[PDB]
Amino acid sequence: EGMWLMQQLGRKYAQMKERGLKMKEYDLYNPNGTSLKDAVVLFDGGCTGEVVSDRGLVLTNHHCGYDMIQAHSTLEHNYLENGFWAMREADELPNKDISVVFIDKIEDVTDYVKKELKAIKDPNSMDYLSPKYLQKLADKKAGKNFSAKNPGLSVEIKAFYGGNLYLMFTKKTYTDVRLVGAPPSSIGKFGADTDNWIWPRHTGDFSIFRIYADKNGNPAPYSEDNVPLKPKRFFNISLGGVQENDYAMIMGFPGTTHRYFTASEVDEWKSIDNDIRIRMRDIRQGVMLREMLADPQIKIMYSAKYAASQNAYKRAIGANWAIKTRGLRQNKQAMQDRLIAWGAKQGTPRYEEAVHEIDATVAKRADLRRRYWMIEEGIIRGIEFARSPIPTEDETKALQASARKEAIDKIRTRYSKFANKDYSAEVDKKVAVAMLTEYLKEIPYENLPLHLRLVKDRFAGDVQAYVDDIFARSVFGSEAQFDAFAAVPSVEKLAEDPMVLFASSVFDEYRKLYNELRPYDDPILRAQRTYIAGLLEMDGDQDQFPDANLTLRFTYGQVKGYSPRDNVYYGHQTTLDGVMEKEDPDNWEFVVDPKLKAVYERKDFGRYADRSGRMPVAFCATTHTTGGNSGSPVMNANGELIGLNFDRNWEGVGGDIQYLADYQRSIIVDIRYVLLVIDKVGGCQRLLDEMNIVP
Amino acid sequence: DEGMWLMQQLGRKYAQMKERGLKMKEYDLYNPNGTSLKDAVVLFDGGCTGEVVSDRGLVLTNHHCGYDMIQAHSTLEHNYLENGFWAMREADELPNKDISVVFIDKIEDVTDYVKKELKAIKDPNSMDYLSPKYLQKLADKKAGKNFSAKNPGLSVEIKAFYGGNLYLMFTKKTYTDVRLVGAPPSSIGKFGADTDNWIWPRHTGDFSIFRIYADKNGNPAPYSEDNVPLKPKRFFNISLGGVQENDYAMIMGFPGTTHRYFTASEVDEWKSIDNDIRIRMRDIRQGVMLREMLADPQIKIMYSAKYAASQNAYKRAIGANWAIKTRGLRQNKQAMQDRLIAWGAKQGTPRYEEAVHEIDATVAKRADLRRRYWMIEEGIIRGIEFARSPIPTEDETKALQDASARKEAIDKIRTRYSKFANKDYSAEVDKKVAVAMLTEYLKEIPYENLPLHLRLVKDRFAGDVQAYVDDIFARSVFGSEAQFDAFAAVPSVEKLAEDPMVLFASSVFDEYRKLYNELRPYDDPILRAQRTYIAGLLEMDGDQDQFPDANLTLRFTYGQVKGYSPRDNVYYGHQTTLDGVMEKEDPDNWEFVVDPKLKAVYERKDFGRYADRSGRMPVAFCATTHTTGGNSGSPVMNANGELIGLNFDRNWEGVGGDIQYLADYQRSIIVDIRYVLLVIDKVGGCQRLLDEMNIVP
Ligand SMILES: [Cl-]
Ligand SMILES: [Cl-]
Ligand SMILES: [Cl-]
Repeated sequence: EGMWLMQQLGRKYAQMKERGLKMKEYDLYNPNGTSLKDAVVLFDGGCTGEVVSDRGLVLTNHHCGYDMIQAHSTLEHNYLENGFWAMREADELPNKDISVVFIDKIEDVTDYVKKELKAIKDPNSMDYLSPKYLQKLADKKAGKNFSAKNPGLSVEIKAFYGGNLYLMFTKKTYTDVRLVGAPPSSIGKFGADTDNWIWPRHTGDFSIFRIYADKNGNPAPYSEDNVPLKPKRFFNISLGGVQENDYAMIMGFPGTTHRYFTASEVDEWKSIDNDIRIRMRDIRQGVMLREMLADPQIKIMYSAKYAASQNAYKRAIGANWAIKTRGLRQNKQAMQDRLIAWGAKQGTPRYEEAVHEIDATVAKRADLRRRYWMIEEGIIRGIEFARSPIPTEDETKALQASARKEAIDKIRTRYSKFANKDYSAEVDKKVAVAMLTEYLKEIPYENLPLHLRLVKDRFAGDVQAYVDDIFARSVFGSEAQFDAFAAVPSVEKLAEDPMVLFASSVFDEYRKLYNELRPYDDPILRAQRTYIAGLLEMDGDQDQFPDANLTLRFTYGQVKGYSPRDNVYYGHQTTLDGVMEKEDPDNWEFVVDPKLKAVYERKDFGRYADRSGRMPVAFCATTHTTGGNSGSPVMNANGELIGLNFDRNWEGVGGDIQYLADYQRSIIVDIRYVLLVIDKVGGCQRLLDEMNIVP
Repeated sequence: DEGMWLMQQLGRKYAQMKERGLKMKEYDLYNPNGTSLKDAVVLFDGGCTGEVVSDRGLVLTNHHCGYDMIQAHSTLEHNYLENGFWAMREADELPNKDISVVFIDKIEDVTDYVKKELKAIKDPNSMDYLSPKYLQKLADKKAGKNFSAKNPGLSVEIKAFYGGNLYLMFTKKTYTDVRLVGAPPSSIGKFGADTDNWIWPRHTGDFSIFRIYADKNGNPAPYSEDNVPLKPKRFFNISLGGVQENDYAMIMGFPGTTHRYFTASEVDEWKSIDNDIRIRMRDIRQGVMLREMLADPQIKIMYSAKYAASQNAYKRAIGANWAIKTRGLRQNKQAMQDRLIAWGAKQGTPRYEEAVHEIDATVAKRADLRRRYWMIEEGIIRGIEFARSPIPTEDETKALQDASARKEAIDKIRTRYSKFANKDYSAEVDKKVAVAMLTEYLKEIPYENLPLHLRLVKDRFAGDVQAYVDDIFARSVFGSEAQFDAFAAVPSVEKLAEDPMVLFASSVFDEYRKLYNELRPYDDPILRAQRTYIAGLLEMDGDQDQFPDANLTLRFTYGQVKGYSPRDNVYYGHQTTLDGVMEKEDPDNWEFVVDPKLKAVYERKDFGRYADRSGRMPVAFCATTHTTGGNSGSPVMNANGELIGLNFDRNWEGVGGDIQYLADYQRSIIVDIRYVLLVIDKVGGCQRLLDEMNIVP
């Protein structure tokens, strides 16, 4: 069920052994020695990766290395669709702005931090959650010259359990991380967006990097003189495969969970956050898809923006499915009723008062939060011309020296970014008319961004006329209209420009609401510190995990499918047969790499096929994962690598609030399929020879 | 492969059926000289199957089989189709006009008799051996003069089987007083509506209840208040034992058509002409229609039925093409015919090879015409509503060119215009369908082969399909009400003769009939060659492990209650539950609304003896029986011959099964008799129906 601190491995090891863990506790995590933990990295700030050779080879997801593959892709060498295989170390490609982070040491500093916080005075100081304050405390504990005396090392303190527990991490950061290997996009992103959040899955979602360092294996920025890192620990690769019910475990960096939501917060998340996102994105996506299906040129222009909107749309459909069908609200009521009853028995009313502060804060902000999500989904991300240019002060002064031309030239640049290759004013007008029609139905006049009152006042409720007028009269309405402005620019034109006044007033309302709502965060944070303290004192720090906060966690469970619905079973394992049956040459998302087809047709699976002679692609597990777990190593009972986490099924997204044992799975690319693609598709034998592959 | 067997073939099959789990004795299932379970099976209303389930003539069939009857008794006041219908007394059971139920009283092999008669050959290429007229003449001859009057309610029919190598005479007993007794609400009877058609898993309670009435003697009689329920020879016992994975199941009913003896060439033709054209042309039409329906709620209401009617055979063609591509249908027919050619050479009889060569050469020869025929039928005849706009008759053109016969000919033409341009017709939607269909049609059909009027697109309108179509509606008498009324006020023959919509409809129907007439001569040589082909197959492999094509005659099929894997890592089980109904519930989608009395039953777990051992409420199951169109309403029997369900659908993955049974994909979709009884009991509250049935533990 949980995402456990490395500190909590002692407490869980017995349970883990019962479930079939075979390795010694300290080979998995040793607080004062080298352990398997030392082979796990935070990859590029948002993913997990793992070291898989004694020359610093790193596996992570294809979607995690996507930006680095694309940044090295040209018309000449298109690595994004052809894939990339460095045939010698010297051909591995440097990456600007990349990091991998090792967790060198972890320390409980809870008492240290609570001692320091007693120098407060102000009882509702938010210093106990402030990264600046906790960094001051980290530096004090580490030393004034720590990073100078310990090259490559830094320290960080983070709050857990709502501020009831503090850990200090000693981190080692490398920034010379080179692209070694990537499958073609047809494999790395086979389902593309259609199979996002979907099990069964057939995606070979991996890419390969290498950590470089100085002659001593100490971090250094890119240099021709850097050499592969010789790490203290790397994963062995298993070719023994998985069977239904096999023990599996993951280490990685889950981003965020909401395991201590009150019932009132579940209702809020459903009825404001989720319902508004779902309603507004469905309107936006409906207009966009009509327009994409009618015009192939609009399809090419709007396809990335359509997919970008669909991704969190799907997550929200999945979350609301959990709220409706798995009793998330009811289970949090039960949790808080049980605490309140226990606090009544003990004669301590602070737990009931804490739950009541949370309910009262949620109820008080309901209207503001609804108006925020309506403007953010409806307009800020719903309407492209919400993000049209707004003149700075350094521009309006300059228009009224003769650096008039500098101001125009800056605004021109911003206009061209807004009205770029992928912008259609006609599509944006149709989307705007549909989104504004919904917004104006849901937000009363007295709550409208100032400019949107003109719909009632000037335009007699005609949303189409209001939108038509914004584009007819705006200097950003068309290239011709801007060039007329740029020739005879006056500050009076800009100050009265309908698109500028639109963009200004919707962004004013958005910030006004943001600023009104941020105060309501703190009483909930403070009440949560007391709430979670009560939950742990009542039920113990043993069957209820601290919310994810982008720190190293382990999770364990089994290779197991699930039943999505009556009379339907999804198994634990997909095969290359599943790729071939999805092949559709005319649908760019489901194209199959010819070498991979050939490999399938000729059953050229070598040592990577299963018992049956069938070629595995992916499996799913009852491990507890969330965003941040993307490139996480999946381990054997023996701690050998059996795959790479890359997704989770939509039925499981509500698992950030309440783990769903019968529906929530981690979606994992089989390491056997990873090696097959390297070997038979990449022809990159040196990478196989460099890894340690166990019979 | 796994078959639709003649009742005659039960003898030679019984042993295999027994080792598959059949317990009941052979002559309790079918006895040619006595009462058997065969006597409880009816052809329901010409197309469906039903079964007698009481000694007071109660009949079960599907909801979709009893739909029109349920609807014809529905008003705003008592909407039976929405709320269901539960006659609390026999007297309250509603008569239906134009209904029948046909019992198969006797079946007889008359092969020798028909072959003896056929020898009075003039022409050796005579198609009389398949002519229903000629076989009716041979049946009347054999049955006797005035058999009609000498045995009221009885009738005789001879049918050809195995391409004219086997003939059966059927004695049929027909009842026409068949009363509506019971129906679930539409929300149960067609729960998935069209979304779940051809879909497993399936959660539809597809049943309705009738009663056969007769005279005092239990002889057939038209409706009269004097008629009394039929006391039948035989009815089904109902089982509450239920089903488990791998249980024996069998079906009897009236499968309509199969093509089990297609050559490889005929499979290629079916795929590349019939199915690819229907798929391509209906995808164009459905695409335009859906965009118009989604943009305008009024068009949605107007075009919903037309959209749905287009989709049914669309989905079938997609399933059928999937089987051809993925299940080796073409390769298996090629192997079957290569087998017979090999055996033929060793017998020193080349006529088998000559017969397959005749079919291949005929299929090859007619390819171009048949492509043109499907293109115009799918593209225009079916594709474009204004293809079926009024055409003035010979006698209406004639009558318009000195009397008050003029106001007669104009009123005939107004009724046909009003029928075409009815409350569901949008000229604007039709113009957009027509532009897309004609563009595809004109791409595929060269100028030389176009209906004469479609030549104007090139010659008059410089290739502008939109202009051509705009012009038809602008200037045509039937382009709008105003334009017709203007014509009706001052009608000329010369107006109609040059009307562009008339010339279009006329022109496309001319070409449709020309292609049909050119294609007909190719049927006969394939039919005679098929007589020889199937003759050879029977002689080579025996009348044992290859069944005759369906031909709407009574057949039995057996297999097991078993799910299947549609694709990698996906398994569908053998049994759906009421839980699956609740999972699909969607109050804002008329297809997936859940009856409140049924939701309460689920919530209270009020299932009585109808729930399975685990206390789950079963809804539907699926079996490896071999069914097709015509098997709707068919009784599904236990190993002991007790009713365990009603067949009601088949999964899309199994539609290629009309050419080649597909053991790992093809399933009969069956409503669980336990769910039928639950719905009668706890939704209809119609206890008298339960007491009238014979229910075994
Ligand atoms: Cl290291
Ligand atoms: Cl011969
Ligand atoms: Cl099969």
